[PDB]
Amino acid sequence: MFENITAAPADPILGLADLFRADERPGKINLGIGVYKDETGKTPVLTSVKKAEQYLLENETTKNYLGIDGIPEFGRCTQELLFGKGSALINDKRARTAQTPGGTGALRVAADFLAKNTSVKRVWVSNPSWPNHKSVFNSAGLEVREYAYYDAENHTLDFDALINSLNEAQAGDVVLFHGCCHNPTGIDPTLEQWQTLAQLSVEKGWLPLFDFAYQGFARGLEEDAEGLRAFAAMHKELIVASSYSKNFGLYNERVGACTLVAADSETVDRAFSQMKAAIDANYSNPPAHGASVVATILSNDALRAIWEQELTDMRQRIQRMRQLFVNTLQEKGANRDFSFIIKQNGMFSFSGLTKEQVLRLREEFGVYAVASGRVNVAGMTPDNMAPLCEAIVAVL
Amino acid sequence: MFENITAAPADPILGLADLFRADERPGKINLGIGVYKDETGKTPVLTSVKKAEQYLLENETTKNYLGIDGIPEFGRCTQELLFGKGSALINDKRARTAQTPGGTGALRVAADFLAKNTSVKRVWVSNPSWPNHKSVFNSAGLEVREYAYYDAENHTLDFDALINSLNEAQAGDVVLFHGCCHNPTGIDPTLEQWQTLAQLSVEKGWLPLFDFAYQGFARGLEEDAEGLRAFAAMHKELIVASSYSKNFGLYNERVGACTLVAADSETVDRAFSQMKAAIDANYSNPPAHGASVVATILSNDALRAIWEQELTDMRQRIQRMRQLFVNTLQEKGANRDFSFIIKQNGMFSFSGLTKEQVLRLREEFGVYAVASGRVNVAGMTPDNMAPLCEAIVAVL
Repeated sequence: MFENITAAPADPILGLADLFRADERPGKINLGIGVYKDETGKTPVLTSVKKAEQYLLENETTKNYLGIDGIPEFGRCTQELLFGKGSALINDKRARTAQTPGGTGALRVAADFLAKNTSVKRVWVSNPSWPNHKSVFNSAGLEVREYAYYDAENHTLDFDALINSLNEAQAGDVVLFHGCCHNPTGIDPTLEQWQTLAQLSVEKGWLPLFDFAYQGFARGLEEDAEGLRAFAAMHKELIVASSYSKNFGLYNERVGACTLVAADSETVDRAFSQMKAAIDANYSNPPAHGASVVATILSNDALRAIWEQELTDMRQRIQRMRQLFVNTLQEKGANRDFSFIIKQNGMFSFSGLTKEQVLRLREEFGVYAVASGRVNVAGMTPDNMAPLCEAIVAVL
Repeated sequence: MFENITAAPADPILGLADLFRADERPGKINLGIGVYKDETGKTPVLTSVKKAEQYLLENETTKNYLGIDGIPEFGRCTQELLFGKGSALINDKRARTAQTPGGTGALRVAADFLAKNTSVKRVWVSNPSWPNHKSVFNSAGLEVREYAYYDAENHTLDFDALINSLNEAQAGDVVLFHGCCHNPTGIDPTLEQWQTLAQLSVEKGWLPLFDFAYQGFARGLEEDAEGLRAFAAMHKELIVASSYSKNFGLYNERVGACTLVAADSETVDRAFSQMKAAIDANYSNPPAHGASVVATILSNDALRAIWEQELTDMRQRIQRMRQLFVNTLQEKGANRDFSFIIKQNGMFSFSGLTKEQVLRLREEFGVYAVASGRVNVAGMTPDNMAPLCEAIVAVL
């Protein structure tokens, strides 16, 4: 029935870093770990986090249902975080926002709501893509269509190619644009480059969707939130599926947003009254906690000032691990240009470790990087650099 | 596109109690409010709640991603809450559990996972049904099929009728059984009565699903969790989609479970490895908070002992409002037998207020009960009884 003749074959969190406990090793680190990690390789409760949580405990008098759209401040600031300021999408009210359990959990929200109401059948992808994006897309119809993103060799973005096999298929066809920077590649489009495909998405029907997981990680937070803004006062209709789990260190309590910015007020009202609709049908109403905690910081003149900064270093640290990794090669290695990393936004970079390198790695080297030469510059440590940079130059 | 030729017509939280602020009234209460409310008609942060939350704040060192299945204790106790003890479904390991954002959010989980893997096309319903169950069901295929539940007149359960037009359609057809007691009706099957349809679901293919939102509200918690247990060491395959939001007063932080109890270990493993699968595709991984907080109480010998009891009175209070409502009529009213309530589990009862009674109610009476003669015995107060019981006997 249900019973047998069931497949199994699960999501590869596990392509790496699980049984890292493994065969009782002296192993350095786990690299290609998604989440962020310090010089002790710890995943902490910020401070901001906790200083806001103190608030709640004593201030919260009701764990009563939170609205279907979650909370409205969470939005108003989500909103001015995204693209806004005093800025008119906010004042046009061309923008209407949703409290979603994750950005992951605001990307399917995007699916099943756009399946119906909207004339969507396909989702144009990116390659390499964050592969939980092929999956959550056929979660309610649709199909993903993986265009040309990274062109290998000189480890960068192909615009020659992307602007070719993306360009392709039909007017009511959507894409989901990728923030500042990428997964698995750390690669991005420049505002020159992006601004340039904004007018080309204005001119081909298209109609965007964006995955905004990392603001102020390796570009800035605001200029890194402008590679969206390129589009924002350009389009008419679009959507942002955003997170707080990377920049707030709030992975577990589930928070993101589903901002549909339709062309009016009254439109943005109903294209969304149906966006309103979706929520109910699974998890009617969002969780409060991490959500509460994102609005609260922003609110306290002296709490976000401490968050923004607690964010700054989560970066300084990433940006650090790049320049370091590479010194450790020019300084150590002297082989190939290990170069290209530093100048790629995020914690992710697509190492050029063609596959069974990444394998004659997990042994008598007890080292982990997820198959695609995909590493976490986040779990790349000062104390962890040296050991690593030996086992790279050994594997070549 | 998305833009216009969008419908709107939203979920009627709103069939009542929103604009209750309304036309500047002296109005009593809002009755038919779902959530629970005290003698001050407040929706509180229990104590248990907060005493567990103190724990977390200081004890929690990571807001790092929670597993896709959420936490395992949450399950192990969910598990022994459900049906277990030292009891073998637990030790057969015929049962395998999921941390879900709600029971609402563990009922679609049930849908899209059973759509595929499993040979399901229809969901047999109940009438009156909790109407967020027609909706979240066509959320990924399927169709609901509303059998005979309540037969009106002498305001009870029809077994004559239910055992007739439920019985009907085909072997790979499922139902979702309704806990102890009901929504909107407060009506239940007895263990004699239920035990009697257990062997008749064993004999017709069928294969259950249960909605377990209210344990220990107007039957007991355990005997009220046995009207499941009737089935549990009966079936082979089934599922429970449970909540903590009513019994934990944790509406907002989102918690429930998705317990698939397949016939073995290795089966329960894969019919579920696909149950494992679903989670990812929307909200990969559950929120921690309220989830954390449910396991923690159970754990502390002296914290659940305080929760179980904080639960006891949330009931004493409901059970109170029944006997009272009715005194207030025999004592006040003297008309019809207002009787039937007290002896119906939960906070809900299906008042016999045929529709435009419930309407020549919301005026110069400023009173609210959601259309179907559907009231909250939870928002029925001592100070609120008298006023109410005047406007009933006035409307007849």
